Amino acid sequence: PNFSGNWKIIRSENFEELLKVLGVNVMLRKIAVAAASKYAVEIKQEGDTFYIKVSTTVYTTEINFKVGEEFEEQTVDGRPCKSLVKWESENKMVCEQKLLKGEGPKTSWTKELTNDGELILTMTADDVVCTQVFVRE
Ligand SMILES: *C/C=C(C)/C=C/C=C(C)/C=C/C1=C(C)CCCC1(C)C
Repeated sequence: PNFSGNWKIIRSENFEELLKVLGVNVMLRKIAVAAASKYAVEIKQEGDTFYIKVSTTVYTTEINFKVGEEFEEQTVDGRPCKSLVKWESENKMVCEQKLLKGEGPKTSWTKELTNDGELILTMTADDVVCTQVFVRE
C-alpha cells in the first residue's frame, strides 16, 4: 500500500445527506458542500503509521494514527471521538468512532487505494454513506 501522496478531490456523493443526518442545518450544509468541492488530502504513510492533513480554503486539520491503536480525532460534524483503524484488505482500512461525550449517530470512515490509482474515502453516519474520490495532484 502506498497511500502517500497529495490527493485532490474529483467527486463527492451524498455529502449533504451525511451532514443532514448529523444535524447540520440547510444553509450550512450547502456552504459545506461548496467547501468540499475544493478540498485536498495529504497523506504520508510509513508501514502502518499514517499522517493525514485535510485542508479546505480556510481550514486545515491533521490526523495521526497507527493501525490498531486507539487515537482521538473529531467526527465530520466536529464532535470529539475515540477512533480505531483496522485493515480490511491490502489497500482498504476502516475506522470506527465512539463519541467522547453524549450520544448521536453511529459514525465511521474508510479509506481505499484502488488499482486505477484513485483514493476513495467513505464517511458514514447511520444508514447514510458519503463517498468521495480523489486523484494524485
Ligand atoms: C482519510 C481521510 C479522512 C478521514 C478525511 C476526512 C475529512 C473530513 C472529515 C472533512 C470533512 C469536511 C467538512 C467537515 C466540511 C468541509 C468539507 C470537508 C469535506 C473538508
